[PDB]
Amino acid sequence: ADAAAGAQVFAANCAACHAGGNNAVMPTKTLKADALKTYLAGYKDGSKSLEEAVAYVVTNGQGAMPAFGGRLSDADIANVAAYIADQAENNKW
Ligand code: HEC
Repeated sequence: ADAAAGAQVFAANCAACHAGGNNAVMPTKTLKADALKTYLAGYKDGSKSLEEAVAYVVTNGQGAMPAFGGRLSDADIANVAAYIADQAENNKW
């Protein structure tokens, strides 16, 4: 999906909890490449791509993280997932 478009999604929906690609609530579970491969469901076990796994967690929530399905458009979810994947894989946080 569109990483560049996802940056704005992120700014509007995700930065209060994940500023800097970090995690204010659960500090180990950051959006950096190493943490994502350790902790993010689906991605960590090899059964999902990073982008899909981010799309899933955004849509459905996890633990303390709210769900965004029904709050964000399908494109917005897809694009923010692409932004996370791009930031992480390219070490841009
Ligand atoms: C605070 C109220 C949050 C908001 C808003 C968003 N996220 Fe979040 N996220 C939060 C927590 C507490 C966690 C940990 C969940 C757990 O495993 O217990 C997460 C996790 C993620 C992850 C996985 C990180 C990892 O496992 O290392 C991703 C990819 C993620 N969050 C992305 C994300 C996006 C893109 C958001 C805006 C749409 C967003 N989160 C909101 C807390 C909060």
